[PDB]
Amino acid sequence: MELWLVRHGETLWNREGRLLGWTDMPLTAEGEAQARRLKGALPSLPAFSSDLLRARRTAELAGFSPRLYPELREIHFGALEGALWETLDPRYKEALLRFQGFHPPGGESLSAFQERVFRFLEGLKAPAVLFTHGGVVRAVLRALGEDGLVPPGSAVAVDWPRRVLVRLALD
Repeated sequence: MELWLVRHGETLWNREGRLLGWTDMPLTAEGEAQARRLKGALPSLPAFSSDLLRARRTAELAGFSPRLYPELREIHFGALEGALWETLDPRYKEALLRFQGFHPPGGESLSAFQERVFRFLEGLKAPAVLFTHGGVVRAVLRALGEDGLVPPGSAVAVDWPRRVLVRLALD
């Protein structure tokens, strides 16, 4: 199934390097710029989006009117929301780097996050554009055997659940 996953435009915590999950941070001016550049670069297909502001706003500026789904939200970092990556305990850094065995207090475990994301994708019966988050794109890319790191405001097209089709980044 052809699915286009879009990582929302940048927020302040991107350059600040803070874990951004359910904290509802808005897009920065540049984030909105990145969003607008996406208009015309993404296929005209049904759209779905995380209900978090940064995702919804990216979808809007990109020219879409998505149906909202909390299932497309970034992982919930719990007590680690807002924590600087730099000062993150090595045990957490390792879990996030290896993408396994991560369960922050008051947050969501990586395994539960993957289950949530993959169940949502499984329900898509036709090609669509998904406005979501870095961790969601990473979960999908990693499950397809590839590095899941993509720039804010960029997109990836995949043939789910088989392979990555293309990675799109604009300047």
